[PDB]
Amino acid sequence: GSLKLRKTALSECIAIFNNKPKKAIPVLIKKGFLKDDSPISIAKWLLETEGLDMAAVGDYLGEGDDKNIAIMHAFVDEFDFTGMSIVDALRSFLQSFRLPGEGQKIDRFMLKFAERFVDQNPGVFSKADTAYVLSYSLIMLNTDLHSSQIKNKMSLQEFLENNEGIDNGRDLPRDFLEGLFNEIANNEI
Repeated sequence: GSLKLRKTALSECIAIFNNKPKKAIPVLIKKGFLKDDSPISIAKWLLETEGLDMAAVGDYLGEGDDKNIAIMHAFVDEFDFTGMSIVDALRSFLQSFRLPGEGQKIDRFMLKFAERFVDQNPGVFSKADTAYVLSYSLIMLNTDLHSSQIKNKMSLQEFLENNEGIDNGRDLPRDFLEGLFNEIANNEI
């Protein structure tokens, strides 16, 4: 300093979180920014607070510990997917944190997402498993249309093929899948 910028108390706590998420929880409560360490309290703070590192958040929610799993479930429970297409729901969800690397962690996120989506949109799909597998196909499509340096763009035909049989052992309607394809094509997640 001695006259350099001072950080707010909240900004100091956010810095602690971004360095080590679990260390911030007992500090946020101590300082009154967090009511308690219940899954719902923590999940709400993650979603309400600006300036959190999305990779730090994703890694925290993705930890293979039952308490972190509970927080992640609460995090998904805060989303309102009612009336959204599965693409709009996925966009809202995946733009709020960075998915971790290991497949088993990803699967936890995507299964809970699928369950929440079907709970709030009864009659779109008969089974959460349909929304679950479709979500991976949509993530792959998103990558191949907008991000990939090592694959050509995925065609609509290929996207249809990739989802054969997923509706309780039957194909989804072509028009339904074409709609989702275009949603992804026109606005990257």
